[PDB]
Amino acid sequence: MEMEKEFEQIDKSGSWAAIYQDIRHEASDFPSRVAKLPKNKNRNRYRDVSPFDHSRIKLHQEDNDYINASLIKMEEAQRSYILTQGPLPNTVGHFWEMVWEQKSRGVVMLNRVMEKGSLKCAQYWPQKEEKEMIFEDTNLKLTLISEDIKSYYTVRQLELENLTTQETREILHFHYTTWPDFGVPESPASFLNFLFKVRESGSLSPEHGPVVVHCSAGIGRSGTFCLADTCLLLMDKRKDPSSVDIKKVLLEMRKFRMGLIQTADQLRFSYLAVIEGAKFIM
Ligand SMILES: OCc1ccccc1N1CCOCC1
Repeated sequence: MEMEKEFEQIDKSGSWAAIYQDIRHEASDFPSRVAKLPKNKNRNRYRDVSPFDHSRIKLHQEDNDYINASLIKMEEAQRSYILTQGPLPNTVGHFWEMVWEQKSRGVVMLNRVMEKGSLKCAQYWPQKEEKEMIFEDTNLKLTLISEDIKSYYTVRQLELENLTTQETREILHFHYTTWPDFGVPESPASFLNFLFKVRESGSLSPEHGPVVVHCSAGIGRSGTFCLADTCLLLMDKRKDPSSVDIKKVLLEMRKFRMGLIQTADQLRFSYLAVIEGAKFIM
């Protein structure tokens, strides 16, 4: 079926939970043996969210190459994304090592450091120009260059330096600051505006390594971001945009990381975002 009218048909029939459970039943199951090794317990935020072995990002290190991060490679859309958990106190250096090694231009953050009164990820970037951060375990230096605070999101320019080679690179930090503590946003308008700002920066384009996207677990809000982006790109590329099947695209992405889209409300919000976004594109 088309999307907008499939949408109204699920709303009128109140069957979002049944649609979402079908997705969960059909989703791929692949091994994640490296994630579950005992030496990696303090590298995982949640015991039930792990990268598959076949798609995990490897750190360029001979001691321990593990990080909770996955490469989502979308062949028809010609887009790639790295989805990862919010960094932990003992993985902030690994996180920036990955950004460096994978040649990423942008980092997309969809959570606040504290939500619901608890810590959802480490404070992994510097908050003042004159107070830079040094990650001694991976030999990197990170400096805040500039910050632009808007009503729904903040954009930061950061300098990452590889202290072994003295090479430097500019990294863009795109921080969506207004996702509610509970539920999903009422309107997708600010989320779409944010997606378009990431696109306009070049961070999603083939001349750079894949964008790094995270929330707390790296599957819920993060899944919504890449699902909406890929669906809108396919609607631009194809002769028949009504052929784009958002449930099929989501199942394709779940071949590369488990659990993408965590609730039926996130599934409905993804439909809403793609539907509204397709009208603005034209
Ligand atoms: O002072 C912050 C800092 C500087 C350099 C390297 C690591 C850190 N931490 C680690 C713990 O999590 C917060 C960042």
